[PDB]
Amino acid sequence: MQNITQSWFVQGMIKATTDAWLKGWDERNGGNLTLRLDDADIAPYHDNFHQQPRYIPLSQPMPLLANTPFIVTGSGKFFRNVQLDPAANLGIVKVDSDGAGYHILWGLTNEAVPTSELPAHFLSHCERIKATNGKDRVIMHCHATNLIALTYVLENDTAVFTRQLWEGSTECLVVFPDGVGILPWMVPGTDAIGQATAQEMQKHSLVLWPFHGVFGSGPTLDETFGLIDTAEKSAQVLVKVYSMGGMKQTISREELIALGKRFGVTPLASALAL
Amino acid sequence: MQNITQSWFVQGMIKATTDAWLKGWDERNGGNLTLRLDDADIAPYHDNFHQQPRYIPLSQPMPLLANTPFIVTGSGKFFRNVQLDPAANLGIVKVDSDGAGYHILWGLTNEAVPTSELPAHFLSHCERIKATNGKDRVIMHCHATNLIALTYVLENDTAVFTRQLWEGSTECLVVFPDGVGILPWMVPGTDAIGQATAQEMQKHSLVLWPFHGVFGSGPTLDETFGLIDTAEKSAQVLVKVYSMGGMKQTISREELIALGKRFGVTPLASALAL
Amino acid sequence: MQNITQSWFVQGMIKATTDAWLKGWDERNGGNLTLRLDDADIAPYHDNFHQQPRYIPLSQPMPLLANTPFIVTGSGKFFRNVQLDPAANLGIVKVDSDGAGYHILWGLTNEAVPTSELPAHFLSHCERIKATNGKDRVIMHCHATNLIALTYVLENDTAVFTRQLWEGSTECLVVFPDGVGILPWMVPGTDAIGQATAQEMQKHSLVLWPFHGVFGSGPTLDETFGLIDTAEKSAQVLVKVYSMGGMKQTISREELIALGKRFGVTPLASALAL
Amino acid sequence: MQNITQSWFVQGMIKATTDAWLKGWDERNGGNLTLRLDDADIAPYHDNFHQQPRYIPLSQPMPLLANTPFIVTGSGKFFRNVQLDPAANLGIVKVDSDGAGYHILWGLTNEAVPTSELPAHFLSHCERIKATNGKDRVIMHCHATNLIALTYVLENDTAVFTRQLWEGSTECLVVFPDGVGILPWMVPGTDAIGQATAQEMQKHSLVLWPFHGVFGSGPTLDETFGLIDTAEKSAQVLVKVYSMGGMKQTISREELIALGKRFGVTPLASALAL
Ligand SMILES: O=C(CO)CO
Ligand SMILES: O=C(CO)CO
Ligand SMILES: O=C(CO)CO
Ligand SMILES: O=C(CO)CO
Ligand SMILES: [Zn+2]
Ligand SMILES: [Zn+2]
Ligand SMILES: [Zn+2]
Ligand SMILES: [Zn+2]
Repeated sequence: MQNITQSWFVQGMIKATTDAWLKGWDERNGGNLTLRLDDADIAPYHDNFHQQPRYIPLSQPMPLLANTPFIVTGSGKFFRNVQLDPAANLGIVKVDSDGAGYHILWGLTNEAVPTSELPAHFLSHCERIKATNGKDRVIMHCHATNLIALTYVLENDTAVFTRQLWEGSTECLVVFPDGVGILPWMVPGTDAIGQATAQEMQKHSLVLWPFHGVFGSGPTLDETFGLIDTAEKSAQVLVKVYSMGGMKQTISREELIALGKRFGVTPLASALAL
Repeated sequence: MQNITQSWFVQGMIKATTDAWLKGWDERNGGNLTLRLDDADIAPYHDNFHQQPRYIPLSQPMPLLANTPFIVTGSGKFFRNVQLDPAANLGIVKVDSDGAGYHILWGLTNEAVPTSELPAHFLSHCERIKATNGKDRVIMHCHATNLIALTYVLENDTAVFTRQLWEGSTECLVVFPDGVGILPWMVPGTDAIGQATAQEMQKHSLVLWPFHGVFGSGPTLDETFGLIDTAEKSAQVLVKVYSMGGMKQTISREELIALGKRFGVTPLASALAL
Repeated sequence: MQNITQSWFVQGMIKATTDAWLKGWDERNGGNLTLRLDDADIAPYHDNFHQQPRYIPLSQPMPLLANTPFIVTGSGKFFRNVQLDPAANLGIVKVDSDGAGYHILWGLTNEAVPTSELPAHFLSHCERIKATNGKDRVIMHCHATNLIALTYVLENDTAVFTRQLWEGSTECLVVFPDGVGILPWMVPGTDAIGQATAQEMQKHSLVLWPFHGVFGSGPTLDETFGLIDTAEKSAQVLVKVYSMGGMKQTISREELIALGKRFGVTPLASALAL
Repeated sequence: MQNITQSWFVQGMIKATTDAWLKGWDERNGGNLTLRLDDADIAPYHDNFHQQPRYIPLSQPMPLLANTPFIVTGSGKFFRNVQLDPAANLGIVKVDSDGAGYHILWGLTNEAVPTSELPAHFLSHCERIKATNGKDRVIMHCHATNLIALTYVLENDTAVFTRQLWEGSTECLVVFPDGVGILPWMVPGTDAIGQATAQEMQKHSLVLWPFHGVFGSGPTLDETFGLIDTAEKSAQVLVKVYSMGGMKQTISREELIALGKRFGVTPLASALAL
């Protein structure tokens, strides 16, 4: 088969990271992205793999991910550079049979390793697999500018934040009816923040890290990017509105309820009750 | 003739959707676009059509559109992706002889269907055909950021909104002398919102959906995109001005009247009277 | 010689208009650009000229421009499209021997004509030729967003506007020491506004049209684009500062004087006196 | 070896300047960039050098830079144009054996000379070489929009400015734990401002020029660009927050301390003490 660089998943990783770079969401090495693949996706490209894949342990056992391949962004790597050198900035890893570690089948050249937020990513994948019966396959983190700004001015509360974001663009309730979870500020790159994020992922597809950024989950790269882009678009609208003195009118509870009924989604109750 | 992908209309659809994506007006699947063609436009490309075009009924009879071909964006499709796979994200449809349904002559692969706002689009085309003696051929919907923000702060009234937009850039009165209609918030994707939009299209080339976006109509893709871009540019200026404490000076009624006289347009009376 | 489309001047016109489109300064047909050439620039491309160049009269005699060639943008044409079809959107014109009209040597296909602001352009070229002993060769008009916004909030006065723009970026006084002239609002596309603009051009390289845009003059496309980009950058900074409650500190008169002395420019006295 | 235009350093200079142009940080000739190379980097490209390299003296002796090659942007040159003509807009210079002047080995065609901020650049390189034991190799200056805006509203004090920037994005303390030095406004392009900047560079990797821009230092083009992009991203967030009425919550001192401990950096004490 064609070279792996031309595969749908490598090309998709390039598109998502490049698009996020262009959005201004990924300065420096900010942000990280992981996509769960199937063996059938990568098997045809066996000739492109490293002859002797490097092994690295996980920070904690993840048996649910045993034998599972992922394509991931690297630690310290810049989203802006992914398009310039995919193999340097991305890696395909396959988790071993006990979920204790993984082999780097392709990429992450020059002793690069996967993103330092691997705990947040892999733990969230585990919870999203459970919550969606295996449908979700992507965890994306970026420094979405307006969402970040809003964490300094809105109450850092799931119901309040969710409700404002729903109000900021009509489509929002349909795209994220489960709302947006928000953690307290925590030191990034740790097992603790990864575990805290994964817990929020049990109930929400979006999780905010105050004064830092956002994590999103979805079935495909486009749907996950689109989820974040939707929330960030609403946030952009809100920042403008708040800068102009606040809402004089907005989407009402009754309107949100009608919207949910039409699209067959049940809105997060706490956000709806406000 | 060359492949249909290289046709002026497919290329035009790619340009408009890509440009709107770059403007930040079309996150996820937000927005939709339809362009009315003539049989002579598509006839030369018969060899590129599906051998057995799929049939889909319309939600209501539209006899005015009998036998009329259109190129359209697909339901759930992303403007960002149109350039990557035109046939997946766009379709050429031809309405049948009673205006009861249409055949998908080209595109909308993998069981895709036209935009879920087809009622708003096709009903608006009908009213614009009548209002412009067949000159208007495009209906475009996008999530124009500043216009959306303004719907939370300005009175959601045709005269007031029109007047502010005219004031926000000198060219506005010349580009949309009929003004901007504004609906109450409504659940999107319905026959009701489509009908409500089409009614506003009888009197205006621009219609706002509060907390959602805008619909525009025009004779060509460029003129329709340009119409929306003009209104959105004015809105962008207004958001800046309002964020700085409001207008200390602006275009006066007398100036708007002089402008209308020079360019041979009659400004919407209600907006002028303010 | 190579085809005229590959000439430095056609390529330069494409670059400037495309760059301005990307800046968000030229929605629809907003903006226009004219560049004065020498016969030696176009003579080598005689084979690319129309066999029978169209003649169009000027609105008033301009003997100073007798026998002078220019490359210009067309009326109703979009800056966004120049790169797609240079010959459709641009034209090379040569003013006749009495300065009464011009022939369209190249471009402006399908009966297109030069920009409707030709009076403002050609009259300003005349005054800039006189004011700079023939050094200035470009007149550029665009809808620079932040400058437009500022015309609704700052006093529409040359000294005040100049002084704020100088304060908004250190380089400004060096780039436009003569300041920025500001007209009262006037109906665009007329001989009157053209004449009023040209009068301001006797004393300034930048002229603002309130609630509309800006005109700049310079020796080359890059220097003229750069002049406007500098003023617009300062305006962008100012809009942010004003939105944050205003200046707590800024560049002082004494600092501006020192800056002028170092760079060998004499700052507009009225703006300096504030 | 391949042509020097395809070298990692010429390509890197093109990427950094083009990226900064796209960010809106380098209107006109604003900004300048210098990268310290090793002889081994340029030696393979000897065939591409000027046959008779031009000599230019430095404004003051810099013996620490004796025999050192650099690639630099030119005086009056536009970042936007670097990609179009690298040899016109960039030059490779090699400082002579007493650090009294340099030869232009490549580029800076048509009598171009290095940036007029060469004193700030070369003096800062000297201090950064000392401060980082030769690890830092880049000095970058740009007109970062939000940082500039903040200099009109925040106290122009190292501790205060540093602390706000740390608060504006979690990563900031990790990326610039030494903080951001801020000079008083000074006339640019002088030995004095160069010396003042270099002094600040002894203690900080970022230095602000009020009402003007920023200087950054780092080991590579990407790390230095990323440093500035990080500070500017935080500034962008802050401008939004301040425009919305200010922080209701933010990163606390205790959180910053925990962050520093985790990442093994010691935060600038004065900024932490606030
Ligand atoms: O975004 C990150 C990459 O540095 C970490 O949270
Ligand atoms: O914009 C839309 C596409 O989801 C619908 O109004
Ligand atoms: O900008 C213009 C083009 O329509 C006119 O002033
Ligand atoms: O940015 C500069 C280039 O003009 C100088 O400080
Ligand atoms: Zn992060
Ligand atoms: Zn919509
Ligand atoms: Zn104009
Ligand atoms: Zn500078």
